[PDB]
Amino acid sequence: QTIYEKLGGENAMKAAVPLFYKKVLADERVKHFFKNTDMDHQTKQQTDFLTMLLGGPNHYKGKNMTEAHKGMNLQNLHFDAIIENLAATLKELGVTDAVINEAAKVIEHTRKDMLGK
Ligand code: HEM
Repeated sequence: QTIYEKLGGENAMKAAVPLFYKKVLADERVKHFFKNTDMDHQTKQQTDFLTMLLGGPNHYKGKNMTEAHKGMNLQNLHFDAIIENLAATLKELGVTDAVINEAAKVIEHTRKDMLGK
């Protein structure tokens, strides 16, 4: 009963993160930020990161959220787009509103670490 397990665990996270990128990469608000990103690497990192954040195993070895988005000067509308695409991804995969809201509430604390950096 971590949020990770409530979402369905490792197989669920492995399905969720590439679907979240399919949506982010179609979203006019954000898709261009990933123009030059190795998407295989990014999907691995973000899988490790959300797995750690939502109380699964902690194997995340990448940058902190300020370092990861340094120099992007990201704006509030970009963060809303990301959270909205993650919520729609979890909804499409059959997660209840309550469990999505629990997830979003944890992720929301990162917003001040990545905006405007
Ligand atoms: C606010 C809008 C966001 C945008 C536009 C964005 C975009 C990006 C981009 C383009 C990179 C790759 C940088 C590179 O290839 O050099 C990246 C790295 C990453 N972002 Fe975001 N991101 C955003 C929000 C988030 C959120 C909400 C999270 C999770 C809470 C997150 C987690 C990560 C992680 C784990 C990395 C990888 C760091 C590493 O490779 O060491 N990002 N982000």
